[PDB]
Amino acid sequence: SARTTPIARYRNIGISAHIDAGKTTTTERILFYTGVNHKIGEVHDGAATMDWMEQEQERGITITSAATTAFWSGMAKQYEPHRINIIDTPGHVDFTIEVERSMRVLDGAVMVYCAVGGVQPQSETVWRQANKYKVPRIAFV
RNA sequence: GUUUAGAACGUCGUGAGACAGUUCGGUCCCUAUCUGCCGUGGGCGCUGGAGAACUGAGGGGGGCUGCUCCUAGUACGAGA
Ligand SMILES: Nc1nc2c(ncn2[C@@H]2O[C@H](COP(=O)(O)OP(=O)(O)OP(=O)(O)O)[C@@H](O)[C@H]2O)c(=O)[nH]1
Ligand SMILES: [Mg+2]
Ligand SMILES: [Mg+2]
Ligand SMILES: [Mg+2]
Ligand SMILES: [Mg+2]
Ligand SMILES: [Mg+2]
Ligand SMILES: [Mg+2]
Repeated sequence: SARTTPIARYRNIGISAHIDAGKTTTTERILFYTGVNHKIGEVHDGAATMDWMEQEQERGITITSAATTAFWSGMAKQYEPHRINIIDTPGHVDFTIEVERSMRVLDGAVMVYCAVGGVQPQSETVWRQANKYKVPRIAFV
């Protein structure tokens, strides 16, 4: 019953953005690259793993906050396998509670942004929710 | 179906009968002369006669559209 991964190698990251900014797409790609999934499933095809719930495969949105983990070592494997507990949160204003609950406990965040339209009405809302809890965040255009 | 002759009901009439009342049953002919049209030939013409290949003035035919997929979850839209 020893420590499998050192606690310094943990990353409690999570995704928050405006609707259709590409949160679920990034997580799907992560899982695939890290080896958790064996295929890439698109969200508008209903085949993304993070949108597990029906009315999420049908409508094409994310409603709940689903938490998974993965092991990433770097491109050229520059470090030991770090464990990332990535969390995909919905970007809609109808589910702001699903961001705040997930950003209560996240150690790090990353604010993904659409390149053609950068800062959208819900981009500012998840930014204020993140700085409420003083979360250190990155940005992925 | 309606629009003959048979019969019956309801109704009307003393009655024969009658009802845009309703019921059952009840003969639909024509070998195409002309025009028209569809085809298919004969004659003559086109200026010596003939065999072929053509040009195109003109005429006719034809012209319908669904559903998916890509563009693209792109434009628009806070979102949907
Ligand atoms: N051209 C292009 N389309 C992308 C890209 N990333 C995502 N999309 C499309 O945008 C939609 C994905 O947006 P999502 O990330 O699934 O929605 P979300 O950001 O996870 O957040 P919620 O809607 O609240 O659940 C799909 O149609 C994607 O194919 C990209 O990098 N380039
Ligand atoms: Mg858009
Ligand atoms: Mg959508
Ligand atoms: Mg999503
Ligand atoms: Mg005549
Ligand atoms: Mg013509
Ligand atoms: Mg599409």
